[PDB]
Amino acid sequence: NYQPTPEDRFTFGLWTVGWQGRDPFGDATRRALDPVESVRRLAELGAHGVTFHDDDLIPFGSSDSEREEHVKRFRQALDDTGMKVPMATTNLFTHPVFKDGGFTANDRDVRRYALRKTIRNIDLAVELGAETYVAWGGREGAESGGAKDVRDALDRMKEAFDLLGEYVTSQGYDIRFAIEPKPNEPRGDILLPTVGHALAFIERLERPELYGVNPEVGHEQMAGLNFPHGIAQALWAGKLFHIDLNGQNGIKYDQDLRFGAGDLRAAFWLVDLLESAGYSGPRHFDFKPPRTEDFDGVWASAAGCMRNYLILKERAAAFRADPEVQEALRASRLDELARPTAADGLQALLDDRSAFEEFDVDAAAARGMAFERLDQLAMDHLLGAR
Amino acid sequence: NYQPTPEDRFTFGLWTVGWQGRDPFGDATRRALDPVESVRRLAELGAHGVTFHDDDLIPFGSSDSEREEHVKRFRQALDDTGMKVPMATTNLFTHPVFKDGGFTANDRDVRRYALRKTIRNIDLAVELGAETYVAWGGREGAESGGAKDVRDALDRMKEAFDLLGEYVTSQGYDIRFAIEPKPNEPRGDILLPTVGHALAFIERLERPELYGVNPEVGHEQMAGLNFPHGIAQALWAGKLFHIDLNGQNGIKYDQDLRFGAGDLRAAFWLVDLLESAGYSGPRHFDFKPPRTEDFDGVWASAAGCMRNYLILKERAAAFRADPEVQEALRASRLDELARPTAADGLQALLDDRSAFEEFDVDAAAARGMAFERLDQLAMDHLLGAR
Amino acid sequence: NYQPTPEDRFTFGLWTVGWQGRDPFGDATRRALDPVESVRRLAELGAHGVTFHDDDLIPFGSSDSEREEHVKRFRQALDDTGMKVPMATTNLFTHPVFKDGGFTANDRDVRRYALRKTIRNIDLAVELGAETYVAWGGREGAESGGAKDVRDALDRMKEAFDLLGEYVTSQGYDIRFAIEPKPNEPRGDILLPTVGHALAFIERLERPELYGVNPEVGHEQMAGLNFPHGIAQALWAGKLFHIDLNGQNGIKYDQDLRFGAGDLRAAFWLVDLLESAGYSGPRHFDFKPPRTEDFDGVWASAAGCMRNYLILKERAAAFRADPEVQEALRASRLDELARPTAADGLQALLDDRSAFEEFDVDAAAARGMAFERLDQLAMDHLLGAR
Amino acid sequence: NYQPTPEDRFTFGLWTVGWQGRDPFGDATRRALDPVESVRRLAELGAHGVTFHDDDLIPFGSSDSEREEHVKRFRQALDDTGMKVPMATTNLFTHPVFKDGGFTANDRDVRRYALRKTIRNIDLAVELGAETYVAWGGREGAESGGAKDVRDALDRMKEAFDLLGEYVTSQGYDIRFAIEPKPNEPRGDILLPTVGHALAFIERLERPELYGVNPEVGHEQMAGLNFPHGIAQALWAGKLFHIDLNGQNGIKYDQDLRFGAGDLRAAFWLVDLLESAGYSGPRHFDFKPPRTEDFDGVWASAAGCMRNYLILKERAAAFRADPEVQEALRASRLDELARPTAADGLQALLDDRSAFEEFDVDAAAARGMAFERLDQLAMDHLLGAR
Ligand SMILES: [Mg+2]
Ligand SMILES: [Mg+2]
Ligand SMILES: [Mg+2]
Ligand SMILES: [Mg+2]
Ligand SMILES: [Mg+2]
Ligand SMILES: [Mg+2]
Ligand SMILES: [Mg+2]
Ligand SMILES: [Mg+2]
Repeated sequence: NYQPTPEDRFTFGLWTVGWQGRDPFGDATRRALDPVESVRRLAELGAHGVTFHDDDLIPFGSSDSEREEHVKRFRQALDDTGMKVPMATTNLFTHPVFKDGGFTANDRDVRRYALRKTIRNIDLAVELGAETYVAWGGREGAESGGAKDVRDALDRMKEAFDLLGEYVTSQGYDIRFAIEPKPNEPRGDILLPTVGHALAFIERLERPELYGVNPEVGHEQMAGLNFPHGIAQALWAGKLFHIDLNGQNGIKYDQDLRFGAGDLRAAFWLVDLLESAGYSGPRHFDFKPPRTEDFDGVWASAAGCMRNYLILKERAAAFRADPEVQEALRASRLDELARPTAADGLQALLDDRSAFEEFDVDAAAARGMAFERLDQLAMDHLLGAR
Repeated sequence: NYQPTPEDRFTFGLWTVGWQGRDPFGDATRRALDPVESVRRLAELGAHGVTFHDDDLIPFGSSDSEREEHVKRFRQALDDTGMKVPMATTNLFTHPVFKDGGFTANDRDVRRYALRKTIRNIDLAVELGAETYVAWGGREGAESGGAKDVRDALDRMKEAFDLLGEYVTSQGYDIRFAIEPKPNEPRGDILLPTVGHALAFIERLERPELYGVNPEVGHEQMAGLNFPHGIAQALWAGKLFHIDLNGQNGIKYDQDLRFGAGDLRAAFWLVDLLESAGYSGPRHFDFKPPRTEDFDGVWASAAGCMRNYLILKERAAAFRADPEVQEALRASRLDELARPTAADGLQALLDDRSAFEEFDVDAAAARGMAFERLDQLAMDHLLGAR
Repeated sequence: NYQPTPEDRFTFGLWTVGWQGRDPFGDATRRALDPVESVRRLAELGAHGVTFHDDDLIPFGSSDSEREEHVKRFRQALDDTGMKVPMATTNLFTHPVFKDGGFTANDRDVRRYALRKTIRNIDLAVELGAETYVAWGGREGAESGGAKDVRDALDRMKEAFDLLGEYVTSQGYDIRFAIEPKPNEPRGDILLPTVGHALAFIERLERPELYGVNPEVGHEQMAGLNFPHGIAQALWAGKLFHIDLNGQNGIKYDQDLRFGAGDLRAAFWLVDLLESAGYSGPRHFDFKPPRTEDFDGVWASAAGCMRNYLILKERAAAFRADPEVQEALRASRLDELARPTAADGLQALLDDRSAFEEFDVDAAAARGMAFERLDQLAMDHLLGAR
Repeated sequence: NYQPTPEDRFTFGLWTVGWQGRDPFGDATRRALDPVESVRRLAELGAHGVTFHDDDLIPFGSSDSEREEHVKRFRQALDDTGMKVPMATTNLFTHPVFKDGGFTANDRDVRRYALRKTIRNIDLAVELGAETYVAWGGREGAESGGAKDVRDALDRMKEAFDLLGEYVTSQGYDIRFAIEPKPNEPRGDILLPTVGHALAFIERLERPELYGVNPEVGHEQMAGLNFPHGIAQALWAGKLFHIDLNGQNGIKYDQDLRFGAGDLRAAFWLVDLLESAGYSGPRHFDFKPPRTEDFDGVWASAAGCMRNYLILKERAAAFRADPEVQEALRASRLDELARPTAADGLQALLDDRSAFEEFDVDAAAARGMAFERLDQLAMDHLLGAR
């Protein structure tokens, strides 16, 4: 009954179910989880794999001998369970040294340290089989206007990503990069604040084919943007390498609710789009079980992420298969939207008197779009009323 | 006393001072202005020029003989005053035929009509000397998820802009295009909702060098974004072709307040950036005198736009010239941000033990950034307390 | 099949289905509806009744003879259909004379005119059988700080409502007033911007028992507030006299989508609360069929409002009746929330060593709240997955 | 030069300058401050006094002997410096036991513990001379709809505040309560989310004269509301007992910037209102020096709070004293707003044919309000351009 299997490609960060509940105003409400026990419990729930920051897996400051022991234990749990590691990332935000950023810190020696910390984890990610390496520049930004010259900061950001691309190509690694945007928090404003800004920045890198985006549901909604629309533009550009699924109730702090919570209808249209477009990457959940919960509530919340995806997948598929919906899509001229405006070319358009001189503007204006009937059919399908 | 001259390149849309005050809940409070009298009054205030939609200058449905008479009267007022016309645009949003968009309307015949209406005004813009042609896709979007397949819509949007680029290059016109983003209103969500989304889309056009952005202060702030940061990314990409200046109080309907109203400190950092970066284009005001005002209040509001720019220009210049500010910029390491992270290259970085193995992470973390002293110096300069 | 009947008490404003589609950027897309034909069509759909502004029913400036004819035609349509008129209101926002407000306009003669226009429609409302008279102060507010002394404005607002209460009590009318809050639009900020501000203001009126609130879904969500929470506080205070149902996608212009659109889960919790608390007033829809629609889409949208309420009513009732949900409510201690904290009194609490000196704070902190399992049960019920 | 003195009544929470910089994504960047050294440094800066949570001053779990020692050291620093303690409050949010709230936790034993923890600190506050006791219900709320029955929660909230009022009156204490609203964070939605909701709730308490509000600049702006307008309604109701001053850049996480940062023009209108209305309470700063700063930046940020208040005070006073501004206020009819609408009474209004039958609605509509000239005079004064 809406039961996930590893074939559904559901993945979770170690930092999600492992979040101890420490927020800006309160201490942790849960003990720390051993990464090995997280891998085991997620495998029992039907997950496909896990993801990690370097500092989730190897405590900061560990010696190279303790580091090998932490990786050894982790790799044994992966072999014991069949879990994969499709993505990894770097923590360039927790340690106080990163208080003004990593790649765009004003201090040059911090920027060089940030790059070396990243490169070391790229080696580990490749060793564990990760295909995508995510960068979330959570500290790249400012609280005040004079603290950061943004043109210089973008130069430094481009320099850092170009160097990472030079590193992976010189090593022969088969891994790609995905930039994860966020508009604000913990900085007052964060550089590359939306999917669009990240897509535009990638086109100025030396090797743009190596970079895509890792959009997160809640982050685009923190700017009041339509997340399915932003995902469509990422897919249109061929840049949706990875995705972070969760829930968010509007414009406020980053809630990281379980997927399906927050904006339910946006979750429906998101799943409809991902499945229609044939997205084949991981369905990754970047969420936080609320700090009200004990460990039983943690695993219930994680199970809820996958359950809600599978319910929405079923409802979206029934919606698209419904002959009455297919009729309504034609009534609203979705078929005409897919046809070229002027495949006959510019000169034919200019000579076409039916396109302007003899166009009946009042008759075209009187045509209703029938969008409300279509949207109520979508509502009926979502609610199981049809 | 903070008096503008045409050398300041202040420009106004005919639709700004000519706004009659009709909002979603109320009738017009002011009579219509003759475009000729708007040109005269703006010239008296010290403006450099005006901009127009086709339908601002030539009433919709006019015959080709009435059309020549409207252009004739307008051109005579420009000659009488010395006013320029640096930018023009198309109205693809007022007439009911555009209720589902122009370039991305679901109906193909509307899309072809939208292109023909645009091409006709491009010819007129070139005749009047405009160097930039703006596109604001105010109706390109949706209120519901199934009404618009966004990948198909982006195909149609790219097709339309590619055809416009083919037209201007085949005619030999010396004009460039600027896309004006807006996140919402009048559609529930608008395609290309921010500067970033517009910049990313331009890189997929056939002739990207012909297209840039026309960002508007209030529109990026309707998504809660930092407008100076977005302008910096546009300048970094070489794409700031034009700009719309106004004011907005946060995330709500598009207010189009006079420039300097709304977020005053963002206006200060904006002017600082435009002047430091040597932006040489028009300082265009897309604002609406509130409908509480009579015609005396209209011209007072327009004068206020230019006055506030010139006051902020003076304060920003004093800020940057202050030796104590220059000292504080070095104390916050703005100078180090401008220097390459690794001009020595990747291999040198990997072999540099001071960048990781021997990096003193606690000593670097203890360095304060001194951002608050710098920001209070900026506040003191803005308020004239220094 | 989810078919409304007049017993469901669904009502619609004449201005809702009659909205012609004129928005800040576009002309009307639909012809005007005769109020008589709106009454007939809504009755066919299963509505209980209609509501009106004075100017919806009697065009502004009508003579007293044309006024009687408009009322006569309307009353005949009500008799022909069985439709009721449970609520009426005044248009104090469309005419330019109200550009700075009605009750709080700076000009005293406008304030007196606003009161006389209101009193005249109260007489008509009582004649048609209305039990609630709504006030939406859409023009009471400001775009700038010095334009309105808010303490003086609140004095004038209290003066106006006190005079209306003196009028209805001296006439012996059995009608009550409901204030409808909105945070902004069309003014930059509107006085009494939320349910809370309106509730607080009512307690300073001379006869507070005559006044309550008419909250609107989308308006509280324009401030990012939780609409079900605000309704609960209104019910707690005994002040929910009326309600406006619609949909809104977050913090932006007032969309007035059909009910069920926008925040679907908030609509579910709203219906759960209204039905559990025994709200017996009208279920009024203040919505706008999008201007993309023709008249067939108008009535489809109106039918969708009622359909979605009835589906959500069914899902909320199944949720509350589910024994497993009742078990989960006890697991989350909703039962303990309903019990007094200290029915034993202050002195008993102070002497109770188990409340502080001997309270085991670590054992209580370790109790999980089980909120996520409860919320997934609510999701399963909403989606019909259970 | 804009130098504060204790006569300016500037106060700071111990938790403000003492914030160690630990945010949801990062560790502390500053060592803990001894409360004694904070008192000394603030006195040197010109502060009037300090405020505290119980747990700021006495570490949680301290024995009654360590508790007396912490109070002794604190009282000696107050005597050494002349600093006052005008306000105190309870920490009912940091410890995990409060994860579902204090006064409205679902668990009854937690609610009783929360009351006992509060009462103990009220005794201490009275001993230190505090006149106001603040309650910020940061954990009172929910992330999901079924977790909290809000009517039951408001019953529990009223019960708790009624018991506190019974306690202070039975002890003969001369102290009043102030509720501090916040719309969200750390809970998904917080009960009593705005000034208005708090004002309305106070009117249902048994002894309403004992309770007022402690509004915070940034918190009302997290709902996109106009903070000066909300303060005016609090003053109108006679309920502004205390105020929290800081800065916030729009709708996002609670930034707690130094006062004057964020919305500068709202800070100007706030100071204008507080000084015009004769607010005599403490000017309290609830702010966080950004975690980018070292201890030198902490004290620079604190000094900036007071400096910006004094600059804005000077500019607001010059604005109101300017004869040209006084002329413009009369031109905009601010004088008429202060005069009663109908001091002649209801019957005189009904018989006044100039108020309706013979009112010239077109002549009144044509009057411009002259708000834009007034607002540019306010801008000129704020910027020192006049
Ligand atoms: Mg997030
Ligand atoms: Mg993420
Ligand atoms: Mg605008
Ligand atoms: Mg514009
Ligand atoms: Mg509305
Ligand atoms: Mg309404
Ligand atoms: Mg705060
Ligand atoms: Mg506070």
